[PDB]
Amino acid sequence: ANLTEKFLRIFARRGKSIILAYDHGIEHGPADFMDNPDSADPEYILRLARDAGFDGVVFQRGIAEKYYDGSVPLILKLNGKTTLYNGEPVSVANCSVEEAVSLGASAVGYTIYPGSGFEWKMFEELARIKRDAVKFDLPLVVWSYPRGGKVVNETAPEIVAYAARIALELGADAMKIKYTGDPKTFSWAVKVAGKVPVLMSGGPKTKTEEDFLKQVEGVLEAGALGIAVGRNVWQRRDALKFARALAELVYG
Amino acid sequence: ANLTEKFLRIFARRGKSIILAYDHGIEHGPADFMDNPDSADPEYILRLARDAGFDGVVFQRGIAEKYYDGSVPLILKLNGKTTLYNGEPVSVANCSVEEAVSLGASAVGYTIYPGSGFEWKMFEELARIKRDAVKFDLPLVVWSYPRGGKVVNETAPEIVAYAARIALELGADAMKIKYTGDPKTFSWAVKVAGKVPVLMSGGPKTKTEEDFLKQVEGVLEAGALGIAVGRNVWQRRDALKFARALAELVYGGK
Amino acid sequence: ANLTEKFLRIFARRGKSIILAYDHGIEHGPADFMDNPDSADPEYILRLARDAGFDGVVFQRGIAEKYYDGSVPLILKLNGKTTLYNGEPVSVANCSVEEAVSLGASAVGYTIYPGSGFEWKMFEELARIKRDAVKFDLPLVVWSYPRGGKVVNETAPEIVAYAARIALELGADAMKIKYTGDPKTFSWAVKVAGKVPVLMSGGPKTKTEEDFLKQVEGVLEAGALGIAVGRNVWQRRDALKFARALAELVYG
Amino acid sequence: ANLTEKFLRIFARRGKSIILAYDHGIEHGPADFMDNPDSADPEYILRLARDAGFDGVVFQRGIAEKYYDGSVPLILKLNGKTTLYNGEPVSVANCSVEEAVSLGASAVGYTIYPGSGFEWKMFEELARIKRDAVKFDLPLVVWSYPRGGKVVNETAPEIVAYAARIALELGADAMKIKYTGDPKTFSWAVKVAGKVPVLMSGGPKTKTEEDFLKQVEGVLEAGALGIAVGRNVWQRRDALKFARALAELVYG
Amino acid sequence: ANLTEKFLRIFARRGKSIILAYDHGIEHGPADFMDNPDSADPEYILRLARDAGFDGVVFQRGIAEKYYDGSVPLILKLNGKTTLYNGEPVSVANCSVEEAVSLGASAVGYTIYPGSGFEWKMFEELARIKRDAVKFDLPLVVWSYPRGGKVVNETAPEIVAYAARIALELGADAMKIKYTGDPKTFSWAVKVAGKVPVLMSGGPKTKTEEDFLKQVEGVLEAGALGIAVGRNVWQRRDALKFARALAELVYG
Repeated sequence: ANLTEKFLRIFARRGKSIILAYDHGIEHGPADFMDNPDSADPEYILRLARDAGFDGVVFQRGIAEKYYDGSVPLILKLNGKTTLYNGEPVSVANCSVEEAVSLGASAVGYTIYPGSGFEWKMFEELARIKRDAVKFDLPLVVWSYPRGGKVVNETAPEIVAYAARIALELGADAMKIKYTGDPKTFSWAVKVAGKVPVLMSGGPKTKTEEDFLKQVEGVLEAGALGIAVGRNVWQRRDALKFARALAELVYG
Repeated sequence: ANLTEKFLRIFARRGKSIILAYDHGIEHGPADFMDNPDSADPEYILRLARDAGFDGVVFQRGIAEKYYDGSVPLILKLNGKTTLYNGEPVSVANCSVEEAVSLGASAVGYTIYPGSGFEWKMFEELARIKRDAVKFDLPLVVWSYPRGGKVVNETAPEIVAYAARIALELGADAMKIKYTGDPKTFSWAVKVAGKVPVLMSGGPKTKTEEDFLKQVEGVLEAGALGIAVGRNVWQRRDALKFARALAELVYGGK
Repeated sequence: ANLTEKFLRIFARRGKSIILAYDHGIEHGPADFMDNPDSADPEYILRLARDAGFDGVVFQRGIAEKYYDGSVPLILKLNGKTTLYNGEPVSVANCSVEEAVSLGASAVGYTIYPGSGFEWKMFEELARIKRDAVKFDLPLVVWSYPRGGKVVNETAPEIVAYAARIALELGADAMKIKYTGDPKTFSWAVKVAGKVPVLMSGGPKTKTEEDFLKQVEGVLEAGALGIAVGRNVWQRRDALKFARALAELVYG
Repeated sequence: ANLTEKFLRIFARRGKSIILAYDHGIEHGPADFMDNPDSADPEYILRLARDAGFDGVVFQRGIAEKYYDGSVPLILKLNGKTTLYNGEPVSVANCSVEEAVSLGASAVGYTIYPGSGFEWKMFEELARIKRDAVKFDLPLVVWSYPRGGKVVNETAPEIVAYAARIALELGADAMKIKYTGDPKTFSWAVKVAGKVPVLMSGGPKTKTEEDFLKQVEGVLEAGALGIAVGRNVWQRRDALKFARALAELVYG
Repeated sequence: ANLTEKFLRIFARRGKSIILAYDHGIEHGPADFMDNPDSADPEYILRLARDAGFDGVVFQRGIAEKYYDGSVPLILKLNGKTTLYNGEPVSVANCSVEEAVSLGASAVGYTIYPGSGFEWKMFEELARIKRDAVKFDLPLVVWSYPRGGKVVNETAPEIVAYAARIALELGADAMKIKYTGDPKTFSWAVKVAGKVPVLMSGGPKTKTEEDFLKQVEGVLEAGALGIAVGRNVWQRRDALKFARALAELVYG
C-alpha cells in the first residue's frame, strides 16, 4: 500500500541511502567509461555496489536483462534519451513496470524535464507509469530535471525547489534532484518535497574526492535521504575505496 | 445521475461554496509558499480548510495520495502544467478518474485553455475524462482559462463569458473562471453558464485583505456559487482569521 | 440499416427539413446571444424549435446533457472548436456516439475542414465516428466546411461542390454546407451529393428577414432538403414569428 | 492464404485487368465530372464498368455504402485526401478492412506517398491495414505515389521503379503506379515488383484517345497486368465506346 | 529464455556469422539492383545465401511473405524508410513480431537513429517490439545508426561506440553498427556492447574487393561476431565467388 515506506525498507534500511546510478551508457554514452575501463562492464558495477555496502543500482532494462543477478536491489530506469539529441528535452519509456517486475526490480525510475516544450509528453506517460507502479506495488522514483522553456540555471535554488515540488505533486515515492551548491537552499527543496525522500543527483566528476564529500555532507545537513551517485564513484580508479568512504559518511 | 446536483450537495450544502485550491505546487511552484512557510505543508492546508469550515480542497494526485485524510471533501485536479513551460498553453492529465475515486475524491478537476494552439489536445482528453466522470459518478469541475491564440486580455468580459459558455458546452458540472473586475459583466458570464454553477478563481494575493473581500462581494452579487481560493488565504500569515472572514461573507446567514 | 432513410423519417417527415442549430456557444461564443438574451437559454431554444414546428435541434453534449428533454429530435454535435483558436482549422470530438445514444440523440454531427493542414486529423477521427454511427444506428450528419490550405473563398461554387462531394465520399448520411449565393451553382453541389440530402448552413444574421427568406427559396429551388438555421432565427427578437414564416416557406 | 492469387482470380480472370477508378470525388473534387455530367453519378459508373466488361471499380467507403450493388467486384479505397490540402502529402484511412468486408469489397486500397515528410504516418497505418487485409482475406492494392521530400519528377523512371519496389516491400498484393512514358523503363518497374502485379495509374484525360491507347499498349508489353483507369474513360462523352475499345486491347 | 543464445545457435553455429542483408529495396530503392540485375529477384538472394553457406537473410515483410521459403534462417526487418524522405530520420514498423513468427522468421530487426529529432518515436516503438520479441521468443537485432541532432560523422569512433552501447541499453540481443575504419576503435565499440554480439554493417560497394575483405579482417580482430553484408555481395556480377571468399575468411 505505502510505496514510499516500501522504498525506505528496501533502499534505506540504515535510515540513509546510497544508490549507484548506471544509466550513463544511454544518457551520455560510453566515453566516460574510458577513465576507468572496468566501468563499461555492468558486472563490475554490481560487484562495486555490493562490496561498498550500497543500497541499490539503477539500470536501463537492457543492462538489467543481460546482467542483473539479484545481488543488490534494482531500480529499473524506464526512460532514456541521448546527448546526441538536439530538440526540446524529452525522454520516453523504452520499457514497462510489468517487465521491470519480472526482471526482479524493487522500484522503477522515470525522468521528467519540467519546462520543456515536451513537458506534457512526459506527464502523459508518467500517468501510465505511476498507475502501473501502484498496480505492481513498485515505488516510483522520479528524476526531476527542469530543462528547456524558461530554465536557464538548473541548480538555481528556485529551480531545484520547483523540481522537488513537481515530483511530489506528480506521485513520486522518492525523488532525485540536482544539488543547489549549499545546504540552506537545498533544505527548502527537501522541505517542499514533504513526505517524499530526496536523493541528490551525483553529477559530473569533481576536481577531487574531497569536493564531492563536502557536497554530500551539505546534502545530509539539508535533510536529504542520501545520494544517487554514478561517475563520481565508477569513473575513479579507486572506486571501492572512495565508495567505502561515501558509505562511512552517509551511514555512520 | 445528476452530477451538478451531487456537486451542490457535497460542496455547497449551505447554498454557496468555498473551495481551498492547492494545485499551486505544480502550476506556479513553491516560491509563493515562502510568505507563510506552513503552506508548503498539505497537512496544514487540510487543517486550515476544516478549521475555516470550507467545502473542499483541490489537490493534485501526488498530494492527494500522500496527504488526503478524508477530513474535507476533495476535488482531484487531474491535469497540471508548470510556468517554466513556454509553448502554446497545454495541460495534460497526470492521473485518472478511476484513481481519484480510489483516493476518496468527491469530484474531479480539469483545466482547458480555449484559444490555445493546443486547444484540441485538451478537448480530446476532456472527452475521455468527462466519460469517466459520468461512469464513476464524480462531478467534473472545469477550470476554463482562455489563453493563447487571439486571447490578449484574460479578464475581458467577452473572454470570461466565452470561458463560462465553453465549460457548459463541454460538459462541466461546475466551473471555475476568472473574475471580470465588476459584478455586471461577471453576471453575464454566470447567466451564459446556465444550470452549471460558477466559482470565482481566487488569483494572486491582493494588496489588502479587504480588496479581496470586495471582489468576493461582487462575485456573490453576480450570482456565482462562490469562490475557489488559494494564495489569498494560505499565502497570508493570518490564514484562518481571514478564511473565517470569507466564510462569514460567503455563507452570510443574515 | 439505411441511415439516410432513418434521418429522413425523423428529420423530414414532411419531405423537407428545418433544423435549429445551437452549437454557437462553443463555436462563436456567447456574444451573439446579447441581441436576444433569451437565446443564451437552451430551454428557450427547445421551446422555440417545438412551437415553430421545426424538425430538430443541434446541441453539443454539455447542453444536451443538462437541457435536452426529448421534446424535439436531437442531433448531437460531437466536435467543437472556438474562434479564439488561431492554428490550421481543426475540431476534435469532445464526446462519442455511444454517449449521444444514451442522451436520446436521433443523429450525430461532425465538422470537417477539407483543405486544412489538419484535414487528416478529422478524417482519422471521422472513421471512428462513422463506424460508431453505423454500430449504434445513428445517422451521421457532416458539416462540410473547406477551410485552410488552398481555400480562399468558402462560398465559391467549386468549393461548395467539393464540400458536398467530400461529405458523400466520407460516409455522411446527411450534410450541411454553405450556400453559393445562387440556386444554379448550389444545385450542382446538390447534384454531386447524390443520394445524400443537403441542408443549407444558415450563417450570420442577414440585414433583413426577406434577404434570408430569399436565400432559402434559392436553396429549395436547387433541390436541397432544407436548412439548418441558427442566428437568423434565435438572434431575432421575433424569433418565433420569423421561425413560423420559415416553416410556411419550407414545408409549404 | 495467397492474396495476390485471390486478386488475380477476381480481378484478372482473363489474365489481364481493367479497373474503373472512381475515388476522384474526394481526391480532386467534382469539377472533372462537368465534362460528362453522368460521371457524377456512381450508378452510371457501375453500369459503365459492367457494360464495358471491366474487372472492378474503386470506391471510397461513402460511395460504396450508398451505391455498391455487387454487380462488379469492388476495391474499397480506404484512405483519401483532397487537393485543397497544402502540407506534406498525407492520406489517412477514413474506413477499415472489416467494414469493407461487410460492404462486399473483394479487395482494399491504400495510397502511400514515399518521400513525404509524413511517409512514416502512412507506413504506420499501412501496417495495421495489411494485418487486417490478411485477417479478412482481402487482397491489399497499394497505390504507390512518391511525392514530397526529394521527389521532383514523379514519372521519372527511377522514381516509378522505387514506387513499385516499395509497394512489394510493404506487403502489397497488387499495386498501382504511374507510367514512365515509355515501355523500356516501365518494364524495370514491373521487374522490381516481382510476383506482385502492376496496374498503370490512368491519370489526366489525354489529348486524343490514341495517345492513351499507346500508353496502354506499352504498359501491357512492359508486362503490367493492366490499367486502373478513371478520367480517361468517364470524363469522355464517348465513354462506353472507348471503354469497349480499351477492353478489346487489354484482354486480347 | 536467453535470446542472444538463441540468436547465436541459429545465426552463428560456427562461432562467427554472415548475414545477407536485403532490405535495400525500401531503404535505397532498386537503382543499385542494376549493376547485377538478378539481385532485384529475392529468389536469387535466397539461392545466393544458401550456396555461399551464409547464416541468414534480412527481408522486409513484403519480400518475406512473397518469397521466403525457409531455406535460410530469416531476420524479418520490421521497420523501413526511404532515401526520398527529407525530415529528421525516422523509421516506423510496417509489421509486427507476431506476423514475423507466422512467416517463419528466426529473429526480428529494428533500426534506431539515436540523436534524431525523432529519436523518442523509435524508442517508444522499440519498447513494444522488444516486449513482443521476448513474448514470441524471437531475438531482437538492432540496427543502431546515430543520425541527426549532433551527429556529423557517423563512423567516428565515439559515435559508433555510442551506437553499440545504446543498442545494449535498449535490449538488443544482437546488433548491427557501422565500422570505424580501424580495428582498435572498433574493438572499443565491441567492448561496450558487452554480452551482445556485434555485426558490421557492410555498407556501399568498395572500390576493390580487397578493400572490403581487409575491413572484414579488421572487424574480426576487433572481436565482432561477423558481418551483415548486402550490396558488397549482391551488387557484384561475381557475387557467389566473392561471397564464397567472404565465407572462407569469416568461418576459417
